[PDB]
Amino acid sequence: EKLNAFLVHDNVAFYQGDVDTVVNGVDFDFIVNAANENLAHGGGLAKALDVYTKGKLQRLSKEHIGLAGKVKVGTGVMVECDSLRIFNVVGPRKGKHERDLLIKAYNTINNEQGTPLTPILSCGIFGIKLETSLEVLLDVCNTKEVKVFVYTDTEVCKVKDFVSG
Repeated sequence: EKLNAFLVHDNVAFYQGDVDTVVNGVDFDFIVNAANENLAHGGGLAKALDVYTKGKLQRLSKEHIGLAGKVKVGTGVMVECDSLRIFNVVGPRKGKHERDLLIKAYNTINNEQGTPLTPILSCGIFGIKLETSLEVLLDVCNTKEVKVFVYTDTEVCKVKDFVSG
């Protein structure tokens, strides 16, 4: 792959980039979308993925939602957008049962066949601390190779500090 990982920790490798950068720079089988229950890709990573796919992600998501209804928290829906397979995983919001649902969401990713390229779930609007989510990620995803990406230099620093500090 063209993009070098900034850190490899046993079976987990960490990358920095926007969607263009990681999709074109990293060798993976599917990319994880940090989706909401409506698969309504209105902001953040989900918007950037839809933009990358020229709206195909949102159209196929709409077709799924129209038939199946809302996606359950902790579960995923795979959508194939030309050569890019996008696994839409719904992480929990901050709240009492957040850990159990993060464990479920990360197991969903870990159990889906192939090498994932995944964000750290439930950051940003969902309100869960990066390091809290990352701990669950590393605890669950402890066998097959899993690739993790972040966007900003501050996120990179927090990852390095958590794992290596």
